[PDB]
Amino acid sequence: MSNPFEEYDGGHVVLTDALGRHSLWPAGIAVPAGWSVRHGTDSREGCLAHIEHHWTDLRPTGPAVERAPAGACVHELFEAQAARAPDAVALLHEADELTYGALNERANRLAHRLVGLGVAPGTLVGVHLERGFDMVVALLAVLKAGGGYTMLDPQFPVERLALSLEDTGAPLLVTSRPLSGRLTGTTTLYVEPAGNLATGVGPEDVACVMFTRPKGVMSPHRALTGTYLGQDYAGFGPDEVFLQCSPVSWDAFGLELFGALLFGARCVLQSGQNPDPLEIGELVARHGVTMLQLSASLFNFLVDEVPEAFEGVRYAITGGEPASVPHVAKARRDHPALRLGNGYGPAESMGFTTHHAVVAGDLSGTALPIGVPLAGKRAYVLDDDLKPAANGALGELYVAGAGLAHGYVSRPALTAERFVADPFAGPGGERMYRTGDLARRRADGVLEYVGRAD
Repeated sequence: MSNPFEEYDGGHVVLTDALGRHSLWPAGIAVPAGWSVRHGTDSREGCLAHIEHHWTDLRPTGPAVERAPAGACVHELFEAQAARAPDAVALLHEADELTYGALNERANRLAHRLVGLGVAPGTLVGVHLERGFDMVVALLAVLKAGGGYTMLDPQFPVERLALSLEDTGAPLLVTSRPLSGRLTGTTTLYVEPAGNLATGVGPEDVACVMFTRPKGVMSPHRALTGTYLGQDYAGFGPDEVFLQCSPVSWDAFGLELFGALLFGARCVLQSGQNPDPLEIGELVARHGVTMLQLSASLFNFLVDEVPEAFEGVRYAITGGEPASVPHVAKARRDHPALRLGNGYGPAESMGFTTHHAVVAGDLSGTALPIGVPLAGKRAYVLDDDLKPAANGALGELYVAGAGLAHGYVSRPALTAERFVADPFAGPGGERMYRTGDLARRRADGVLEYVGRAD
Protein backbone atom coordinates (compact mmCIF):
# COMPACT_ATOMS: atom_id res chain seq x y z
CA MET A 1 0.00 0.00 0.00
CA SER A 2 0.82 3.82 -0.28
CA ASN A 3 -0.54 6.28 2.39
CA PRO A 4 -1.70 9.77 1.21
CA PHE A 5 -0.38 11.57 4.38
CA GLU A 6 3.17 10.36 3.55
CA GLU A 7 3.20 10.55 -0.27
CA TYR A 8 0.67 12.47 -2.45
CA ASP A 9 1.06 13.77 -6.04
CA GLY A 10 -1.44 16.67 -5.84
CA GLY A 11 0.43 18.27 -2.92
CA HIS A 12 -0.66 18.96 0.64
CA VAL A 13 -2.72 21.38 2.73
CA VAL A 14 -2.91 22.32 6.46
CA LEU A 15 -6.40 21.99 8.03
CA THR A 16 -7.67 23.56 11.26
CA ASP A 17 -10.76 22.77 13.34
CA ALA A 18 -12.82 24.89 15.88
CA LEU A 19 -10.43 23.73 18.68
CA GLY A 20 -7.33 24.99 16.85
CA ARG A 21 -6.04 21.45 16.10
CA HIS A 22 -3.94 21.11 12.93
CA SER A 23 -4.16 18.33 10.38
CA LEU A 24 -2.06 17.52 7.32
CA TRP A 25 -4.36 16.76 4.37
CA PRO A 26 -3.85 15.67 0.74
CA ALA A 27 -4.74 18.64 -1.55
CA GLY A 28 -6.87 16.50 -3.95
CA ILE A 29 -9.08 14.88 -1.28
CA ALA A 30 -12.20 16.86 -0.18
CA VAL A 31 -11.93 18.86 3.07
CA PRO A 32 -13.94 17.06 5.83
CA ALA A 33 -16.78 18.89 7.60
CA GLY A 34 -15.70 20.98 10.62
CA TRP A 35 -12.27 21.65 9.06
CA SER A 36 -10.91 24.62 7.05
CA VAL A 37 -7.69 25.18 4.99
CA ARG A 38 -5.18 27.28 7.06
CA HIS A 39 -2.14 26.86 4.70
CA GLY A 40 -2.64 26.62 0.90
CA THR A 41 -1.40 23.94 -1.56
CA ASP A 42 2.26 23.31 -0.66
CA SER A 43 4.96 20.62 -0.26
CA ARG A 44 4.46 18.08 2.57
CA GLU A 45 7.63 19.59 4.25
CA GLY A 46 6.22 23.13 3.76
CA CYS A 47 2.89 22.14 5.33
CA LEU A 48 4.67 20.37 8.28
CA ALA A 49 6.91 23.51 8.77
CA HIS A 50 3.80 25.80 9.08
CA ILE A 51 2.34 23.36 11.76
CA GLU A 52 5.70 23.16 13.67
CA HIS A 53 5.65 27.00 13.79
CA HIS A 54 1.92 27.83 14.43
CA TRP A 55 0.69 24.87 16.53
CA THR A 56 2.38 25.76 19.87
CA ASP A 57 -0.21 24.15 22.21
CA LEU A 58 -1.79 20.73 21.40
CA ARG A 59 -4.52 21.03 24.11
CA PRO A 60 -7.92 21.97 22.56
CA THR A 61 -8.48 25.73 22.77
CA GLY A 62 -11.39 27.26 20.88
CA PRO A 63 -14.95 28.55 21.55
CA ALA A 64 -17.03 26.98 24.36
CA VAL A 65 -19.40 24.08 23.38
CA GLU A 66 -23.21 23.98 23.93
CA ARG A 67 -23.20 20.65 25.88
CA ALA A 68 -20.94 20.93 29.01
CA PRO A 69 -18.30 18.11 29.29
CA ALA A 70 -19.85 14.77 30.25
CA GLY A 71 -18.44 12.61 32.95
CA ALA A 72 -16.24 12.73 35.97
CA CYS A 73 -12.45 12.65 36.04
CA VAL A 74 -10.33 9.57 36.95
CA HIS A 75 -9.60 10.70 40.58
CA GLU A 76 -13.25 11.78 41.18
CA LEU A 77 -14.46 8.23 40.37
CA PHE A 78 -11.67 6.92 42.66
CA GLU A 79 -12.79 9.41 45.43
CA ALA A 80 -16.43 8.12 45.28
CA GLN A 81 -15.01 4.53 45.74
CA ALA A 82 -12.83 5.64 48.72
CA ALA A 83 -15.90 7.30 50.25
CA ARG A 84 -18.22 4.27 49.64
CA ALA A 85 -15.84 1.63 51.06
CA PRO A 86 -12.77 3.23 52.80
CA ASP A 87 -11.82 -0.03 54.57
CA ALA A 88 -11.87 -2.09 51.36
CA VAL A 89 -8.39 -3.11 50.08
CA ALA A 90 -7.23 -1.03 47.04
CA LEU A 91 -3.60 -2.12 46.70
CA LEU A 92 -1.55 -5.21 47.59
CA HIS A 93 2.22 -5.23 47.23
CA GLU A 94 4.29 -8.09 48.60
CA ALA A 95 2.88 -8.80 52.14
CA ASP A 96 1.42 -5.26 52.47
CA GLU A 97 -2.11 -3.85 51.94
CA LEU A 98 -3.39 -0.28 51.40
CA THR A 99 -7.13 0.38 51.89
CA TYR A 100 -9.16 2.81 49.71
CA GLY A 101 -9.37 5.36 52.58
CA ALA A 102 -5.60 5.27 53.46
CA LEU A 103 -4.68 5.52 49.71
CA ASN A 104 -7.05 8.54 49.23
CA GLU A 105 -5.75 10.12 52.46
CA ARG A 106 -2.03 9.75 51.42
CA ALA A 107 -2.77 10.96 47.84
CA ASN A 108 -4.65 14.07 49.21
CA ARG A 109 -1.70 14.98 51.54
CA LEU A 110 0.67 14.89 48.51
CA ALA A 111 -1.84 16.67 46.21
CA HIS A 112 -1.98 19.64 48.66
CA ARG A 113 1.84 19.79 48.56
CA LEU A 114 1.73 19.72 44.72
CA VAL A 115 -0.80 22.66 44.63
CA GLY A 116 1.55 24.64 46.93
CA LEU A 117 4.40 23.98 44.43
CA GLY A 118 2.40 25.31 41.40
CA VAL A 119 0.44 22.30 40.11
CA ALA A 120 -2.84 23.24 38.32
CA PRO A 121 -4.82 22.07 35.20
CA GLY A 122 -2.42 22.35 32.26
CA THR A 123 0.65 21.34 34.35
CA LEU A 124 2.54 18.06 33.90
CA VAL A 125 4.45 16.16 36.60
CA GLY A 126 7.09 13.45 36.14
CA VAL A 127 6.80 10.36 38.39
CA HIS A 128 10.10 8.46 38.68
CA LEU A 129 9.19 5.65 41.03
CA GLU A 130 9.55 1.82 41.28
CA ARG A 131 6.29 -0.27 41.33
CA GLY A 132 4.65 0.00 44.77
CA PHE A 133 2.11 2.02 46.83
CA ASP A 134 4.11 5.31 46.40
CA MET A 135 3.78 5.11 42.59
CA VAL A 136 -0.08 5.13 42.94
CA VAL A 137 -0.14 7.83 45.66
CA ALA A 138 2.09 9.91 43.33
CA LEU A 139 -0.04 9.73 40.18
CA LEU A 140 -3.36 9.98 42.06
CA ALA A 141 -2.05 13.13 43.82
CA VAL A 142 -1.05 14.60 40.41
CA LEU A 143 -4.60 13.96 39.08
CA LYS A 144 -6.20 15.29 42.32
CA ALA A 145 -4.13 18.57 41.92
CA GLY A 146 -5.58 18.92 38.41
CA GLY A 147 -2.34 17.99 36.64
CA GLY A 148 -1.25 15.25 34.25
CA TYR A 149 1.34 12.60 35.15
CA THR A 150 4.09 10.92 33.15
CA MET A 151 5.44 7.59 34.40
CA LEU A 152 9.22 7.53 34.18
CA ASP A 153 10.00 3.80 34.30
CA PRO A 154 13.20 3.34 36.42
CA GLN A 155 14.28 0.26 34.32
CA PHE A 156 15.14 2.67 31.44
CA PRO A 157 18.43 4.57 30.99
CA VAL A 158 18.63 8.05 32.59
CA GLU A 159 19.18 9.65 29.13
CA ARG A 160 15.91 8.25 27.80
CA LEU A 161 14.03 9.40 30.97
CA ALA A 162 15.67 12.84 30.87
CA LEU A 163 14.61 13.27 27.19
CA SER A 164 11.01 12.17 27.89
CA LEU A 165 10.78 14.52 30.93
CA GLU A 166 12.28 17.39 28.81
CA ASP A 167 9.64 16.75 26.05
CA THR A 168 6.68 17.07 28.49
CA GLY A 169 8.01 20.42 29.78
CA ALA A 170 7.01 19.21 33.31
CA PRO A 171 8.40 21.72 35.90
CA LEU A 172 8.10 19.09 38.71
CA LEU A 173 9.39 15.64 39.46
CA VAL A 174 8.11 13.14 42.14
CA THR A 175 10.82 10.58 43.09
CA SER A 176 12.08 8.46 46.06
CA ARG A 177 15.17 8.77 48.33
CA PRO A 178 16.85 5.71 46.60
CA LEU A 179 16.24 7.11 43.04
CA SER A 180 17.40 10.61 44.12
CA GLY A 181 20.02 12.25 41.87
CA ARG A 182 19.37 10.08 38.78
CA LEU A 183 17.18 12.74 37.13
CA THR A 184 18.53 16.34 37.65
CA GLY A 185 17.59 19.92 36.70
CA THR A 186 13.82 19.60 37.44
CA THR A 187 12.32 20.68 40.81
CA THR A 188 11.95 17.48 42.78
CA LEU A 189 9.73 16.28 45.59
CA TYR A 190 9.50 12.97 47.51
CA VAL A 191 6.51 11.05 48.88
CA GLU A 192 6.19 11.58 52.67
CA PRO A 193 -7.36 14.56 57.69
CA ALA A 194 -6.29 16.46 54.46
CA GLY A 195 -9.47 16.20 52.27
CA ASN A 196 -10.30 15.98 48.56
CA LEU A 197 -9.46 18.91 46.30
CA ALA A 198 -11.80 20.90 43.98
CA THR A 199 -9.45 22.29 41.29
CA GLY A 200 -11.64 22.81 38.25
CA VAL A 201 -10.21 19.83 36.23
CA GLY A 202 -12.56 18.46 33.61
CA PRO A 203 -12.62 15.36 31.36
CA GLU A 204 -10.81 17.15 28.46
CA ASP A 205 -7.87 18.03 30.72
CA VAL A 206 -4.66 15.99 30.34
CA ALA A 207 -4.50 12.97 32.73
CA CYS A 208 -1.29 11.36 31.40
CA VAL A 209 1.63 11.34 28.99
CA MET A 210 2.66 7.85 27.81
CA PHE A 211 6.17 7.04 26.42
CA THR A 212 6.82 3.44 25.15
CA ARG A 213 13.28 9.25 19.61
CA PRO A 214 10.71 9.66 22.54
CA LYS A 215 7.04 9.94 21.55
CA GLY A 216 4.83 11.29 24.36
CA VAL A 217 1.20 10.42 23.76
CA MET A 218 -0.75 12.92 25.86
CA SER A 219 -4.34 11.90 26.78
CA PRO A 220 -7.30 13.55 28.57
CA HIS A 221 -9.22 11.99 31.53
CA ARG A 222 -12.06 10.98 29.04
CA ALA A 223 -9.70 8.82 27.03
CA LEU A 224 -9.12 6.74 30.24
CA THR A 225 -12.75 6.78 31.53
CA GLY A 226 -13.99 6.08 27.96
CA THR A 227 -11.87 2.89 27.90
CA TYR A 228 -12.74 1.58 31.39
CA LEU A 229 -16.36 2.69 31.85
CA GLY A 230 -19.45 1.34 30.02
CA GLN A 231 -17.50 -1.60 28.53
CA ASP A 232 -18.08 -5.37 28.66
CA TYR A 233 -14.78 -6.93 27.47
CA ALA A 234 -13.85 -7.85 31.07
CA GLY A 235 -15.67 -7.92 34.42
CA PHE A 236 -15.42 -4.68 36.40
CA GLY A 237 -16.59 -4.35 40.01
CA PRO A 238 -15.49 -4.45 43.69
CA ASP A 239 -15.20 -8.31 43.63
CA GLU A 240 -12.51 -8.15 40.94
CA VAL A 241 -8.74 -8.59 41.63
CA PHE A 242 -6.50 -7.10 38.93
CA LEU A 243 -2.73 -7.57 38.53
CA GLN A 244 -0.65 -4.50 37.70
CA CYS A 245 2.25 -6.29 35.91
CA SER A 246 2.33 -4.51 32.49
CA PRO A 247 5.01 -1.76 31.99
CA VAL A 248 4.05 1.47 33.84
CA SER A 249 4.83 3.99 31.07
CA TRP A 250 2.61 2.47 28.39
CA ASP A 251 -1.17 2.10 27.84
CA ALA A 252 -1.91 -1.45 29.22
CA PHE A 253 -1.10 0.10 32.72
CA GLY A 254 -4.46 1.93 33.07
CA LEU A 255 -6.66 -1.15 32.67
CA GLU A 256 -4.90 -2.99 35.51
CA LEU A 257 -4.77 0.14 37.80
CA PHE A 258 -7.83 2.25 36.82
CA GLY A 259 -10.01 -0.73 35.84
CA ALA A 260 -9.81 -1.72 39.53
CA LEU A 261 -9.70 1.71 41.31
CA LEU A 262 -12.72 3.20 39.48
CA PHE A 263 -14.78 0.13 40.48
CA GLY A 264 -13.70 -0.54 44.10
CA ALA A 265 -11.63 -3.60 43.07
CA ARG A 266 -8.32 -4.89 44.47
CA CYS A 267 -5.11 -4.14 42.55
CA VAL A 268 -2.10 -6.42 43.05
CA LEU A 269 1.18 -4.62 42.18
CA GLN A 270 3.95 -6.86 40.89
CA SER A 271 7.50 -6.18 42.19
CA GLY A 272 9.80 -5.56 39.23
CA GLN A 273 9.23 -3.24 36.26
CA ASN A 274 8.54 -5.99 33.70
CA PRO A 275 5.92 -8.75 33.71
CA ASP A 276 7.55 -11.68 35.56
CA PRO A 277 5.82 -14.95 34.49
CA LEU A 278 6.85 -16.96 37.58
CA GLU A 279 5.83 -14.11 39.91
CA ILE A 280 2.48 -13.74 38.04
CA GLY A 281 1.65 -17.46 38.69
CA GLU A 282 2.43 -17.00 42.40
CA LEU A 283 0.50 -13.70 42.70
CA VAL A 284 -2.65 -15.24 41.06
CA ALA A 285 -2.65 -18.09 43.63
CA ARG A 286 -1.94 -15.79 46.60
CA HIS A 287 -4.58 -13.11 45.84
CA GLY A 288 -7.21 -14.84 43.69
CA VAL A 289 -6.50 -12.64 40.60
CA THR A 290 -9.72 -12.55 38.46
CA MET A 291 -8.34 -10.87 35.29
CA LEU A 292 -5.03 -11.13 33.42
CA GLN A 293 -3.98 -8.76 30.58
CA LEU A 294 -0.94 -10.22 28.82
CA SER A 295 1.14 -9.64 25.66
CA ALA A 296 0.82 -12.55 23.17
CA SER A 297 4.33 -13.87 24.06
CA LEU A 298 3.71 -13.66 27.85
CA PHE A 299 0.32 -15.40 27.38
CA ASN A 300 1.99 -18.21 25.33
CA PHE A 301 4.76 -18.80 27.91
CA LEU A 302 2.25 -18.93 30.83
CA VAL A 303 -0.10 -21.27 28.93
CA ASP A 304 2.82 -23.73 28.38
CA GLU A 305 5.02 -23.26 31.45
CA VAL A 306 2.87 -21.78 34.25
CA PRO A 307 -0.74 -23.00 33.50
CA GLU A 308 -1.77 -22.59 37.17
CA ALA A 309 -1.42 -18.78 36.54
CA PHE A 310 -4.95 -19.22 35.03
CA GLU A 311 -6.51 -21.11 38.03
CA GLY A 312 -9.46 -19.06 39.36
CA VAL A 313 -8.85 -16.32 36.69
CA ARG A 314 -12.24 -15.28 35.01
CA TYR A 315 -10.84 -13.30 32.01
CA ALA A 316 -7.54 -13.53 30.10
CA ILE A 317 -6.95 -10.86 27.45
CA THR A 318 -4.16 -11.01 24.84
CA GLY A 319 -2.64 -7.73 23.68
CA GLY A 320 0.07 -6.32 21.42
CA GLU A 321 1.43 -8.72 18.76
CA PRO A 322 -0.71 -11.26 16.72
CA ALA A 323 -2.08 -14.16 18.88
CA SER A 324 -1.05 -17.85 18.74
CA VAL A 325 -4.34 -19.76 18.12
CA PRO A 326 -2.75 -23.10 19.35
CA HIS A 327 -2.01 -21.41 22.70
CA VAL A 328 -5.48 -19.80 22.83
CA ALA A 329 -6.97 -23.30 22.11
CA LYS A 330 -4.71 -24.88 24.79
CA ALA A 331 -5.87 -22.31 27.42
CA ARG A 332 -9.53 -23.21 26.54
CA ARG A 333 -8.87 -26.97 27.03
CA ASP A 334 -6.89 -26.56 30.29
CA HIS A 335 -9.17 -23.83 31.78
CA PRO A 336 -12.80 -24.42 30.62
CA ALA A 337 -14.31 -21.59 32.76
CA LEU A 338 -11.73 -19.04 31.49
CA ARG A 339 -13.18 -16.36 29.21
CA LEU A 340 -10.68 -15.34 26.54
CA GLY A 341 -10.40 -12.04 24.70
CA ASN A 342 -8.08 -10.51 22.09
CA GLY A 343 -7.62 -6.76 22.43
CA TYR A 344 -6.22 -4.35 19.88
CA GLY A 345 -5.22 -0.72 19.62
CA PRO A 346 -2.40 1.87 19.68
CA ALA A 347 -1.76 4.04 22.85
CA GLU A 348 -2.93 7.01 20.75
CA SER A 349 -6.49 5.54 21.04
CA MET A 350 -6.12 4.33 24.72
CA GLY A 351 -5.86 0.67 25.70
CA PHE A 352 -8.10 -1.38 23.45
CA THR A 353 -9.88 0.34 20.54
CA THR A 354 -11.26 -3.03 19.31
CA HIS A 355 -11.89 -6.29 21.23
CA HIS A 356 -12.81 -9.83 20.19
CA ALA A 357 -14.45 -12.26 22.65
CA VAL A 358 -13.01 -15.71 21.75
CA VAL A 359 -15.62 -18.29 20.54
CA ALA A 360 -15.27 -22.08 19.73
CA GLY A 361 -15.14 -21.34 15.96
CA ASP A 362 -12.01 -19.11 16.25
CA LEU A 363 -9.87 -22.09 17.45
CA SER A 364 -9.97 -23.88 14.06
CA GLY A 365 -8.31 -20.84 12.40
CA THR A 366 -4.75 -19.48 11.86
CA ALA A 367 -5.20 -16.01 13.39
CA LEU A 368 -7.42 -14.43 16.07
CA PRO A 369 -9.76 -11.61 14.95
CA ILE A 370 -9.16 -8.15 16.56
CA GLY A 371 -12.92 -7.82 16.88
CA VAL A 372 -15.37 -4.93 17.07
CA PRO A 373 -14.72 -1.34 18.43
CA LEU A 374 -15.38 -0.54 22.12
CA ALA A 375 -18.51 1.58 22.93
CA GLY A 376 -17.76 5.22 21.96
CA LYS A 377 -14.76 4.27 19.80
CA ARG A 378 -14.62 3.48 16.07
CA ALA A 379 -12.34 1.78 13.56
CA TYR A 380 -12.20 2.23 9.74
CA VAL A 381 -10.45 0.10 7.07
CA LEU A 382 -9.45 2.65 4.36
CA ASP A 383 -7.64 2.62 0.96
CA ASP A 384 -5.04 5.12 -0.44
CA ASP A 385 -7.96 7.55 -1.23
CA LEU A 386 -9.36 7.38 2.39
CA LYS A 387 -12.36 5.40 1.02
CA PRO A 388 -13.73 2.38 2.99
CA ALA A 389 -12.24 -0.85 1.74
CA ALA A 390 -14.67 -3.27 -0.11
CA ASN A 391 -16.02 -5.95 2.32
CA GLY A 392 -13.23 -8.49 2.77
CA ALA A 393 -10.66 -6.28 0.97
CA LEU A 394 -7.35 -5.16 2.52
CA GLY A 395 -6.82 -1.60 3.70
CA GLU A 396 -5.22 0.57 6.39
CA LEU A 397 -6.76 0.73 9.87
CA TYR A 398 -7.76 4.20 11.22
CA VAL A 399 -9.05 4.59 14.77
CA ALA A 400 -11.35 7.24 16.24
CA GLY A 401 -13.69 8.13 19.16
CA ALA A 402 -13.44 8.58 22.95
CA GLY A 403 -9.95 7.09 23.44
CA LEU A 404 -8.06 9.57 21.21
CA ALA A 405 -5.02 11.37 22.66
CA HIS A 406 -4.68 15.18 22.21
CA GLY A 407 -1.42 14.28 20.46
CA TYR A 408 2.34 13.92 20.92
CA VAL A 409 3.51 16.50 23.51
CA SER A 410 6.07 18.99 21.95
CA ARG A 411 5.69 17.30 18.50
CA PRO A 412 2.78 19.10 16.65
CA ALA A 413 4.02 18.10 13.14
CA LEU A 414 4.18 14.37 13.99
CA THR A 415 0.74 14.87 15.61
CA ALA A 416 -0.77 16.64 12.52
CA GLU A 417 0.49 13.83 10.25
CA ARG A 418 -1.06 10.94 12.35
CA PHE A 419 -4.13 12.56 14.05
CA VAL A 420 -5.82 13.52 10.82
CA ALA A 421 -9.27 14.96 9.99
CA ASP A 422 -12.12 12.39 9.99
CA PRO A 423 -13.93 12.50 6.56
CA PHE A 424 -16.96 10.53 7.80
CA ALA A 425 -17.74 12.76 10.84
CA GLY A 426 -20.71 15.18 11.22
CA PRO A 427 -20.76 19.04 11.18
CA GLY A 428 -18.29 19.05 14.10
CA GLY A 429 -14.67 18.41 13.13
CA GLU A 430 -13.38 15.05 14.41
CA ARG A 431 -10.02 13.25 14.13
CA MET A 432 -8.86 9.74 13.24
CA TYR A 433 -5.50 8.14 14.05
CA ARG A 434 -3.64 6.27 11.23
CA THR A 435 -2.35 3.09 12.87
CA GLY A 436 0.06 1.94 10.13
CA ASP A 437 -1.67 -1.48 10.37
CA LEU A 438 -3.29 -3.38 7.51
CA ALA A 439 -6.60 -5.07 8.22
CA ARG A 440 -9.77 -6.50 6.68
CA ARG A 441 -13.39 -6.37 7.79
CA ARG A 442 -15.20 -9.68 7.41
CA ALA A 443 -18.91 -10.13 6.35
CA ASP A 444 -20.07 -10.15 10.03
CA GLY A 445 -18.26 -6.78 10.63
CA VAL A 446 -15.43 -8.43 12.67
CA LEU A 447 -12.01 -6.93 11.98
CA GLU A 448 -8.97 -9.09 11.23
CA TYR A 449 -5.37 -7.92 11.63
CA VAL A 450 -3.27 -8.63 8.53
CA GLY A 451 0.13 -6.96 9.12
CA ARG A 452 2.13 -3.73 8.97
CA ALA A 453 1.94 -1.23 6.03
CA ASP A 454 5.85 -1.46 5.89
